[PDB]
Amino acid sequence: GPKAQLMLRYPDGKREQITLPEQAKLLALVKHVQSKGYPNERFELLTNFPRRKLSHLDYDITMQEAGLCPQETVFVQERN
Repeated sequence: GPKAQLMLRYPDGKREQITLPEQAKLLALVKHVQSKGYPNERFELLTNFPRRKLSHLDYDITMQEAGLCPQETVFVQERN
């Protein structure tokens, strides 16, 4: 069925592609980025287009509830 095909763009220039089911919760993505060395307390996720600050959303909602598109580019940014 429907998926969130994600391009992750880390700020050192590393890139990673993952796919999550549309019913996966945002937390899954947050935790994945955390395991890659980018803890939520210091980093936040921003989608390119549409532009969304995912840290402004509750992590317990699903990709579909968050309104993500079938394909997204997610920038990992240091919080400000």
